[PDB]
Amino acid sequence: SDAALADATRRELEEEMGRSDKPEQPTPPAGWQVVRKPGTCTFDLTKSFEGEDLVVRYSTNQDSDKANSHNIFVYITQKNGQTMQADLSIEEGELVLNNIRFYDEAALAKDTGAEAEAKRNELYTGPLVHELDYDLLNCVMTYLEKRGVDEKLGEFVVLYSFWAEQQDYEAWLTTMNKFAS
Amino acid sequence: ASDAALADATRRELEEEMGRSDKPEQPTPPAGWQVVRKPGTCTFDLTKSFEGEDLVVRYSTNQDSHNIFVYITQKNGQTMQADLSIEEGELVLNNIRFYDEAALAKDTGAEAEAKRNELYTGPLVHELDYDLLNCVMTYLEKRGVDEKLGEFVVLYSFWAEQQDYEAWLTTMNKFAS
Amino acid sequence: ASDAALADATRRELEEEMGRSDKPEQPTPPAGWQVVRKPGTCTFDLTKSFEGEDLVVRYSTNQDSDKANSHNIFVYITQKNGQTMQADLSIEEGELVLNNIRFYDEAALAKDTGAEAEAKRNELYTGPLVHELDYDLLNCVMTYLEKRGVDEKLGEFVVLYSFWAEQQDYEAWLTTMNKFAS
Repeated sequence: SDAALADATRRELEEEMGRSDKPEQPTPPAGWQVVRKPGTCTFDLTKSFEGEDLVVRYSTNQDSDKANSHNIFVYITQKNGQTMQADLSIEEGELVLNNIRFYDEAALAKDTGAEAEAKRNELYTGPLVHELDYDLLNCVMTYLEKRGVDEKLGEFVVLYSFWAEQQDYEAWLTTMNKFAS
Repeated sequence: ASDAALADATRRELEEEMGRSDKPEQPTPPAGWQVVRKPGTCTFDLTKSFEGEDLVVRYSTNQDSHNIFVYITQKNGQTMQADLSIEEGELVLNNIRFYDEAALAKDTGAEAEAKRNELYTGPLVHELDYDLLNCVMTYLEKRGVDEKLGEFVVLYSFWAEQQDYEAWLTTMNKFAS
Repeated sequence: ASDAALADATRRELEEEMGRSDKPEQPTPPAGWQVVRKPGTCTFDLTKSFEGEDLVVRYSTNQDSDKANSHNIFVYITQKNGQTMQADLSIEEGELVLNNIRFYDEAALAKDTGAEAEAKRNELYTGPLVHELDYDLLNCVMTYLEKRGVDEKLGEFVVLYSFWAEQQDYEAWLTTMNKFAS
């Protein structure tokens, strides 16, 4: 259809494929296994810890609002199903805790369904974390840090995202070029 | 197994909450209104009948990083939904809409919400003819949806939020030991 | 009775509205497009074919409490094999502004309504940030959309149709509240 759009996308593809400074895929930290949820931009870091199942979830999708936004959702599940969820953002290489809540069953915490989110929306989301004592919140940070949820992992998530966004952008340019053919 | 420093900090925090003498007390609702939570949630419904109509003032007791939804159902099924904000003890009408049946209106759940987002949400209440706006507010105040109710909802949600926070520390404590 | 004064109030407003001679006229859609309402809703699809492609421009005549100035549209371009581009644009000052471009392997994945359909899309790659794209590429996308009838004339239609449809729903709303008060 549009020769001009095919040319613009072709050149961009050529610019990207020829770069000598594309983001390098980072190496995950010790103990964690990266598992992309099939077909999506969602990834689950996982590992066991003293009988607990740990999951660190994050999307490589970019938010058109806060471009520097790098949110993560960490789930810590006990043998009886009791799960803690901690929401953190990665801001200037540091982890910032934004929410802490609990669920009776692991499945309801990690389910990606719309009806599951609606279930979770009804429950108690926890207190306003930015209004908690330094001692309590700092202990929660250390508790997470000892389990591997630390600044090195935040760095990995950010570097992995830059890398994945680059590959997806290349795929996006290819598809756009196909549409302009 | 777990982490003792967090067990102690949550324990210390629990001691401080249970030792307070300035904690919010559970207020009582205005006459007729039956307070009933949805099992295992922070959603609360104040229900009662009024001249054949089934009323429901719904609010959540969770905080965001005070709003109510008033459902008025006719015997036919016709349901009005009034979204109100509790500013300084007083009420501010923000939205008015309608549904053929009470199910679609009150139904929580993702799919029910999606259907609602597709339907006409109503005119902008602020642009409405002021004589009609008066009459709707009178219409609501007659059914007990007034500044006395907006007062309860506020005080009640403070109370429920203290309870959930205490259970949250108990849960987190149990979690770290 | 208070619910009797509401009846009189809605009845007076309906009479008022029904007797106006300055109400919004329903606009005429640009060439090729067909207007089709999603039954019972404020969602509308403008459909048309162009060089084997199935085009859909989707919008709602509902207005946001705060955003009573912007009009969002979702443009779908579906190929023969089902692969579908979605372009999100806003209409501001009679000007089309491009806010997002993304692709899907299948048409239903892109265009299905519902909570679950949205949630599935929420997990997929939504495309790059449009602000960070080069002028050349983004300008060529705008032209590409323009060739297909997605231009300022289409935007003006949507704006005009929203004003008209909003008046119609308000009138139905007055009747329904009046019924409620009767």
